[PDB]
Amino acid sequence: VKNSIIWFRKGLRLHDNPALLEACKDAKHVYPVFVLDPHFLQQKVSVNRYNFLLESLEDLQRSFQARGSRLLVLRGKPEEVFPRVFREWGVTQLCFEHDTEPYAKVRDAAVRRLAAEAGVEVVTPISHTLYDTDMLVARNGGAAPLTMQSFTKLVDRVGDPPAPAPDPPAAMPPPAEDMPSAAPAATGVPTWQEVGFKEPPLTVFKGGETEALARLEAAFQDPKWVAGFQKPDTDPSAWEKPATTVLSPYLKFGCLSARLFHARLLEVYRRHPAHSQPPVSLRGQLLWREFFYTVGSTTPNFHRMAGNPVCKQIDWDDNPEFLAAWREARTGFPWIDAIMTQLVTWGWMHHLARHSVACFLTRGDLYVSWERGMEVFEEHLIDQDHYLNAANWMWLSASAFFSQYFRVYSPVVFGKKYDPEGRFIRKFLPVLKDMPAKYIYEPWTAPLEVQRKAGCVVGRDYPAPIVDHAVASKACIARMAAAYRRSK
Ligand SMILES: Cc1cc2nc3c(=O)[nH]c(=O)nc-3n(C[C@H](O)[C@H](O)[C@H](O)COP(=O)(O)OP(=O)(O)OC[C@H]3O[C@@H](n4cnc5c(N)ncnc54)[C@H](O)[C@@H]3O)c2cc1C
Ligand SMILES: [Cl-]
Repeated sequence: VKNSIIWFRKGLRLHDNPALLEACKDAKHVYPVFVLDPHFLQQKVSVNRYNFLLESLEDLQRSFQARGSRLLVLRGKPEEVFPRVFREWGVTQLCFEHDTEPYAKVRDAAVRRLAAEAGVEVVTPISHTLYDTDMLVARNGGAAPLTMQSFTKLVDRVGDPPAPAPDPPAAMPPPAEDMPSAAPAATGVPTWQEVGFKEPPLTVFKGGETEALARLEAAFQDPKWVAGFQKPDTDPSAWEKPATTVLSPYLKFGCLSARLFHARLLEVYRRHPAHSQPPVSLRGQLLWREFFYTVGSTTPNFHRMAGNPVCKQIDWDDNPEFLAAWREARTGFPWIDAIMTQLVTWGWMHHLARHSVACFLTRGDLYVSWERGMEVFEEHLIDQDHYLNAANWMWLSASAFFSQYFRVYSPVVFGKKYDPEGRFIRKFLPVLKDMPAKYIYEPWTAPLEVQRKAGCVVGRDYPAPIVDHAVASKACIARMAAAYRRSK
């Protein structure tokens, strides 16, 4: 008989899941498993993203119960849990979605060896990315493209991505009862207070495949907005109704299928001939994700500066004071401090909002390494993706892909062109709520008489700007110009 396990790591969804489909076929029992490490908070992880995963597990649990099944959240390390349940459950097949992250390769290669000794067939279809990334590299001549222009020419030569896999059956083969390691008391979906966190999450985006599909249909309700989407023209200050899809946390965890997203976009494009093209279109946004996955999975030390052959070696400053002020949203620039407050409360910011704080920390003002800023985003971003966070931090620091280090965003003017009244600043920095709009971006320029009436005296309620932007930017550009010469 066939008893199989569908191991969830990414791909927390039932739609477009070829690993689930293979696990249920001709199977008498199916064991849906997520492997949790209860000592994860003991070694980095804000409660905003960890609860987003827990909410995603509760969504899989309810979807499995409605099909006569149950989600099994096992505790411990994978290599120490699977050899036990392989024999206990009589497993003959193990299926999980292929991942290309560094820890994933060394982890899944060990689980494959443990399954081989147990006589367990391993099936690992590709469904997290649009394409087989190793196939794109093979078709390009054995090397990943380093420009988006060439990458777009490659995927259009390859053709369309595979269509989304059909939905699973209405009822699924259930796990065998009275199995000890599958007891409900030891295989439940925990909450955030149970895993060590002591402060509740404040993010407004709830996890789960159902929330992913609900936000998907929300974006596609205006088909002309989807067809004419241009990423650089979106508004970073819009928070009540974000100017972009806000599907990044659901794509990172696999709550939403990228191949379903791409398939729905083509349906619109076929009925809208003047639709936008890459790299500014919505489809182009998915190809940016596919671009960085293709390069990141083929570049050693892609998350570091040293040993990274694609990254430029720049003499960044070791400045804890500048990092601590930038990390704690006390820079003195309301536009920057507000985006860093949205980071720690929501775990998500608009793409150009991340441009402002990444440029300010790296090549624009403080000249701190992008690795330090990536570590901060890794803690708070609910969409933190190993290959996307690193690639865009290297982009913004002009260390890879992007080299126009003369383009420096102003922490004063960049937000003014979208939000002159500064409602984005007043929302996330309520201390500046009563400041007139003339000084909302430069409160230190307000007269003392006005600062006292707003309840916001600079230096007492809101800090003074840590640096003069005109002085700091002129120094960073010169240091980058020296580095870009030293780099030959
Ligand atoms: C410093 C910095 C760090 C970043 N770290 C991450 C990260 O860890 N995880 C992450 O998902 N994105 C990251 N990005 C990219 C980008 O800011 C977000 O992907 C985007 O803002 C998410 O909003 P959205 O889902 O509405 O995107 P949309 O504009 O609606 O795009 C849809 C999808 O396309 C993908 N996408 C969009 N822009 C990019 C991009 N520039 N690079 C790669 N994929 C993209 C995402 O999967 C996103 O869900 C980072 C950007 C910066 C500047
Ligand atoms: Cl600007």
